[PDB]
Amino acid sequence: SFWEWLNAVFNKVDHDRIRDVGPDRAASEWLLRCGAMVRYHGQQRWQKDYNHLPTGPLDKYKIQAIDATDSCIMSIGFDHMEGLQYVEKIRLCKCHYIEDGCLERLSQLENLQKSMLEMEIISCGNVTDKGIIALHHFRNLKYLFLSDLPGVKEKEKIVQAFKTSLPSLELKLDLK
Ligand SMILES: [Mg+2]
Repeated sequence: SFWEWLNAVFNKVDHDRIRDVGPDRAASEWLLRCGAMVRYHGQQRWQKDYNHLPTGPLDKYKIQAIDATDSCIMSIGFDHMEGLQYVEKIRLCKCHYIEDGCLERLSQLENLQKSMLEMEIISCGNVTDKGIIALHHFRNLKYLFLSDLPGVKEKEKIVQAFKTSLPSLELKLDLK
């Protein structure tokens, strides 16, 4: 379908673009065009409107935080994350296209494993226990907030999983 193609092309990585402007800028473009926001290291204010992204020095701005709320990001769009070195915070909220496979894909990016400190996943209806468990690879994670994830059926086992795998993790659960 047309809408399927559209979502796919919103997400697809253009490697030429990564070459031309660097990973952080290319990923900023992906996020904003898909209804997400980013905040750079060194900045208080967030980037929220695509057309207002900095023109700036080549590859100077580095993503520190991502807030994807009511966003169409999914699956291979996360390949934009591969070259990002400094991402510390990610919120996924009302991301209706995200699945366990998205979280798996994220969890396997070594660059994110090294940097990630805080994650929030809220009202993403497809996400299950499998996808949450994958996040244990984010070995430096200090805070994880899960809310309104109807696919997460075994919260107690998640609590115990993280207790051993990430003993210093602050886990906040707003789950039925
Ligand atoms: Mg948004």
